[PDB]
Amino acid sequence: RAPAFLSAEEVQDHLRSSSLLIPPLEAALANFSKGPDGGVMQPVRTVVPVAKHRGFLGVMPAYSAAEDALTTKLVTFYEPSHQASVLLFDPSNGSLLAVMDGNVITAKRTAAVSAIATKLLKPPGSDVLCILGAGVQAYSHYEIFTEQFSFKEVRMWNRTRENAEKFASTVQGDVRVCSSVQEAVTGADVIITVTMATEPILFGEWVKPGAHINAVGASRPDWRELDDELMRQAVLYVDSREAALKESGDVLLSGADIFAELGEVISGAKPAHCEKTTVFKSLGMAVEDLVAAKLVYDSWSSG
Amino acid sequence: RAPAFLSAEEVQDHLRSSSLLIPPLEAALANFSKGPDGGVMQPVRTVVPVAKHRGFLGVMPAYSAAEDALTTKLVTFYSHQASVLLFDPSNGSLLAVMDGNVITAKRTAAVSAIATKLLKPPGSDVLCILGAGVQAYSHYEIFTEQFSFKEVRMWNRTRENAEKFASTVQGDVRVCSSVQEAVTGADVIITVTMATEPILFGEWVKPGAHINAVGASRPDWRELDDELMRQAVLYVDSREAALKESGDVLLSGADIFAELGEVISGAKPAHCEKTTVFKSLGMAVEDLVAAKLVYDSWSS
Ligand SMILES: [K+]
Ligand SMILES: [K+]
Repeated sequence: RAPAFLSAEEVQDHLRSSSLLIPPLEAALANFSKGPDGGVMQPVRTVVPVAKHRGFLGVMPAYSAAEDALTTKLVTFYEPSHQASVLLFDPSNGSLLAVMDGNVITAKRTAAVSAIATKLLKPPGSDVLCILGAGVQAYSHYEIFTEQFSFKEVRMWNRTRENAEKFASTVQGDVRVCSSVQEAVTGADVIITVTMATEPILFGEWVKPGAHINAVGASRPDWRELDDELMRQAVLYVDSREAALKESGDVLLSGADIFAELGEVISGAKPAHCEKTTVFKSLGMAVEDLVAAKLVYDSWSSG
Repeated sequence: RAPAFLSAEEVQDHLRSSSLLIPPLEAALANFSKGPDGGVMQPVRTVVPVAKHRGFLGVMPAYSAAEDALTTKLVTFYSHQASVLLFDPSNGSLLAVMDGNVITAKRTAAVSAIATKLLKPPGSDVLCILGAGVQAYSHYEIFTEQFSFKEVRMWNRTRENAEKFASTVQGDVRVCSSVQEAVTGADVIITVTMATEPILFGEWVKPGAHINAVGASRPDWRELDDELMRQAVLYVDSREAALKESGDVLLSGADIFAELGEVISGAKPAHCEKTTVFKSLGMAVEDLVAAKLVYDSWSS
């Protein structure tokens, strides 16, 4: 029997509520971090180079025993530039139940993991939010952050100012567009770096002590968003230690020590040092995509 | 933006002729065995167990440069259910989601035929099929098309299914009561059984015979005995895959002489006078070739 096909529009209609998405993501992160005691099977991503066209195909299968869900995300990146599809299988008989868009899931799931980390890691008296970058991830983060948290001031810097200005006028609340990374981050309590810089743009010397940084961009071993002082002096949280030590250049080039996985903090195995300067380095994980995709399918197929 | 969805019957409708499928498989096999200069990107398959339901998900992506095609095969083993995704290689765009079962059956049968044209002994008159499932039909269809046998024989663990086969099929098929009766005097043997312990013993095999060993796809299962695996000249589609997945190879300790692609390219000889086994595991680039044929035919 043919699978259902769920377009980007159909996916977004079944993922309007972050409050429905955050809890299973917290469960998934915690379970992943339990490893062999947690029921998640998430093998290393396989990437197949298509050199003749300057492209990559990535494949990210995952199974969650706890939710009883089997998925595979297939993503292509080409120098939209990122295109993703999520496959959802019936875990009891292997049948292919759905092929759905993966871009929306990725935007929403990444923003949601960042919010979870920020809930746990932001300092006392978190009044200022700063966003570095102005693309898809800046929008999805802005959406969930301004609804989950109460910020007095939201600031933005982008490599090209015109795009930050467009962002600012499009979006509902007030956002202060800044001339530099420096101006944007000075006095900021929470920082979101959703950028395509390959060399450090955020320097530890500008960071307010106790600030929390969700570092989302620079998902290659040679690419960095953050300097050595910031990566070495902050308490460093990640989603996956294995993935970070293979894929994150901020981690690898700085030589920084990983304190914990976010899932270890959710489960109580590791403390949330929200008083100290913190970096959450997000790479993304197949089980996060699994969680959102399951949530989309169960919603679509019933209500 | 939405991909095309091709059902099993649509795939079958666009894969009617094996003489269009065989030449690009030959090129793919040779290009895979040439290494990096052959342009084939084929990572080791990723397996995800779902122990709660005693099942597994398998994922096999591939890119071919010669063909300029990009696919991923997703198969659940629990009874194999396969899906093939085909992408626009210049784009990343998902062009099609198609059934993988028909492709699997057609591709495997075509690769056995290629092996058989290269490795069957001189004066090959007798064909023998062990097993009577999906793979037996697809093998029979292409083999009677590609070769002219004086006699075709079959055995299956349940005789009822062997006679049902012999009735459905166009041409005379000798149903045989034992494996031994079926293979003695056989020039070409196809093993596509559900056996997990050796059912074919070297003792019964005519010197020079060619065996296509398609069954026993797990490292703890076998169809053939030690004598056959060690005395035969052993060919495979992929050496890496056989040393990981093939119980007949591992439990015997047999040495692999050549990849089938090396024979096609001229890098290794076809020792067709000697008793030969071709151990077929299946490769992502083999499915990619079939999927590309299908999609281009459908698209036209
Ligand atoms: K903090
Ligand atoms: K032979």
